[PDB]
Amino acid sequence: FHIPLPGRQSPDHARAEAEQLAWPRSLGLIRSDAAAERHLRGGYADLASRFYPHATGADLDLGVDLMSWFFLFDDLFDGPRGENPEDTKQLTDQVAAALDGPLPDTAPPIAHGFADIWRRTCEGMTPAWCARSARHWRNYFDGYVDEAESRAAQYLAMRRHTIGVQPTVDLAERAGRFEVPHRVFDSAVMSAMLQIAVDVNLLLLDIASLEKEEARNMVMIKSRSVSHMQNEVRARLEQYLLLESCLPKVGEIYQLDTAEREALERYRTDAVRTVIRGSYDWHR
Repeated sequence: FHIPLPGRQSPDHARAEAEQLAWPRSLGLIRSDAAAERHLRGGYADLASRFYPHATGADLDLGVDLMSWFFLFDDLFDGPRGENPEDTKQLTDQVAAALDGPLPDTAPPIAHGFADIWRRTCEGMTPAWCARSARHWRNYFDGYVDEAESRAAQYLAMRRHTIGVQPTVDLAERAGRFEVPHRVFDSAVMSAMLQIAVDVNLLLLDIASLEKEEARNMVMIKSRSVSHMQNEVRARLEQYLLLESCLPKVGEIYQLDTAEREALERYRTDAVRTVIRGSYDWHR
């Protein structure tokens, strides 16, 4: 676990953590005190603040919500629904709809909640951005549907969408009220970096929830696996850095001006780094 990236936390996790229950209460994602507790025990506000150490107040609150939503939403597939691609999809589209236009009050609340997050997240960003981010969310959703075919390379290509790392990183951008020059986002390097960002969270998570999952995964596919599992992350991070260093050249290659280059650096540190690192701290 060589993550040469400094741990960070928004100096606002305070409030953020304390007021996290408000949003979900109103949107109706939490209908019971017991539920409230089960949520608080998740430490999602915490998480959000590790991913977005650079955001405070309102901004930070949105990240808390994304994190809260992520888990409330995931639970909806822990029963009979996560075994029927037709049933999950039925829900999937009711939420995904939000991306396109307004949702009928008839929509389930998990959908409404998402709608709210997506409104706030995308507003204030270049049109190109929302679209690109929506692109991601759809991929997120379809992932759950593919994932619903429960009824290495085999695994990653799929877990890479359900894992939800991208929508999270995108949020970093929104939360930090800035956008990486679009042309750089689609570079081979930035991609490989982002790919790594996913795999690592992907891998870590599968080692954290190993117990519960085998009690009913990446490790499976024992003492040997987890070993090189760690190795993999090590090498991945190693390369991540190797890549980071390439950024300057990249910035040249795409003729970035100052502002852009700045943006890039914020993306690098406040969006990518944090998503890889944040996961770790929290996971412990």
